Amino acid sequence: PLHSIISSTESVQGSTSKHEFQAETKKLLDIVARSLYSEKEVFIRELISNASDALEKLRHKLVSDGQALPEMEIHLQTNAEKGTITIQDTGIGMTQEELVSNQFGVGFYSAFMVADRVEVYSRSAAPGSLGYQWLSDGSGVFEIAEASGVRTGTKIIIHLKSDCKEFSSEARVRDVVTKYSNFVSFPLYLNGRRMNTLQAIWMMDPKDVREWQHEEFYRYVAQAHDKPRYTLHYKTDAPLNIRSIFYVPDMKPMFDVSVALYSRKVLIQTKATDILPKWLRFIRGVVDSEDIPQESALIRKLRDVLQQRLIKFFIDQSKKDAEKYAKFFEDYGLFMREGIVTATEQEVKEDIAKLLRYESSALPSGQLTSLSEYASRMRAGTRNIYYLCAPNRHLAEHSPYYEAMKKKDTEVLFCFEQFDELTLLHLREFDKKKLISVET
Ligand SMILES: COc1ccc2cn(C(=O)c3cc(C(=O)n4cc5cccc(F)c5c4)ccc3O)cc2c1
Ligand SMILES: COc1ccc2cn(C(=O)c3cc(C(=O)n4cc5cccc(F)c5c4)ccc3O)cc2c1
Repeated sequence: PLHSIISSTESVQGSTSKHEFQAETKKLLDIVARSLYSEKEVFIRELISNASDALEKLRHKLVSDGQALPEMEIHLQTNAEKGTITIQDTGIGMTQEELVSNQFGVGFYSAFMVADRVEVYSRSAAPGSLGYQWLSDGSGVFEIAEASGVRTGTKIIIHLKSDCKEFSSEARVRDVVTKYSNFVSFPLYLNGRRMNTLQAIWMMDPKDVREWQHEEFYRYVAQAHDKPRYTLHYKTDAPLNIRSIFYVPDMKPMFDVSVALYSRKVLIQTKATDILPKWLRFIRGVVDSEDIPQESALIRKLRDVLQQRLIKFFIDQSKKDAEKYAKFFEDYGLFMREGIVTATEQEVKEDIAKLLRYESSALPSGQLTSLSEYASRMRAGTRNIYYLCAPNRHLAEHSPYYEAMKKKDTEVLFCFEQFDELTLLHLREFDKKKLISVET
């Protein structure tokens, strides 16, 4: 059966009171009316986001009391024969003061992007609150009147413009909801039918997400069938709001030609390249930041924060399980080398270089060392990092130049990957120590 709450229960006994929009609001309404910039479908995800916020505010306050929880739901209704789309939620609602004084910005301008007029009913969840009707056609006036039959929460009826009638088709609205609003955290219904929505596990505290939940989400966001070999659930609130999960696949890398971008569980970009550095394009997963608006200073800042955190994560993994990290470096190490070569900043080159692992003349065959570990073994008076590129360890060890160096205890990195020469040429130095090939 169907489950709908939207219907014409409201009535207004008296006359409305007329108010004039304040000057800046009127100016923004003028921009909307004249704007041809028309990613028009966005109003739906903003209204759903505001409904979700209103529901959470109610739920938290009732839980802070001993109070039972009512039905907390978001409903959409389309009406083709009347050219409307309606959203209604059973959240905290608005007082008359807020309807006159006042998120209320974002829901407002995008509604008037698609509306000839907007008809709102709201009733605060506070006990003894009255219901109100708010009306505007986007001119400099709005109307408010006390209304009977308003359900606690907020209902917004958008009377669509003649060129926006597509949003009174159920199938069109269904697709918009699924595209941008699939992870809304309260039950969502369209025309009485429950929408298939998913759990935004990146918002949970990382200690609460189980491996089976990560495996299901990884397979979903990567459209994969393996499991992730690594999982980084990164939550921070400074300098930026970040709720993110990053996976690296169990399978090897073609992946050589990403990460979805959200803002409080609202999709911004399905496949947001530019959010990670190019060399991290093998990462799958999701990044959610409240701080999001396009080659902005903010995106650059988020990218640099995430790069540092992922490098730290991989360093941490090498300490937790060196054998698993060595396999990761074997499988994904060409991305690290690419990043060193293409990086502009020396500090970024050296940060990525902390992930490189090489054999060494000082270690058993097959055992790997990092550049930092090599540096900690350098003997006083010797101030450079020496390496030798060769096809295998036997050929490196029988270099006449290495053999001579053995006499004075100098460690030499043994590098067997064909792109090691270019990587270490471009790195040039590490921790103020020049990288020098022992053969020219
Ligand atoms: C904690 O944050 C809170 C705290 C309390 C909150 C109450 N809220 C609402 O009652 C509400 C507002 C919208 C909305 O987008 N608009 C846009 C309008 C334009 C003109 C006139 C209007 F009445 C409009 C409303 C949609 C659904 C909602 O439930 C949201 C909240 C969010
Ligand atoms: C172990 O410590 C040492 C100590 C000394 C070392 C010298 N080493 C050399 O490889 C070397 C270079 C040259 C030279 O003049 N070259 C090499 C060129 C290659 C390309 C283009 C050019 F123009 C070149 C000019 C001559 C003899 C050499 O043995 C490794 C060393 C290692």
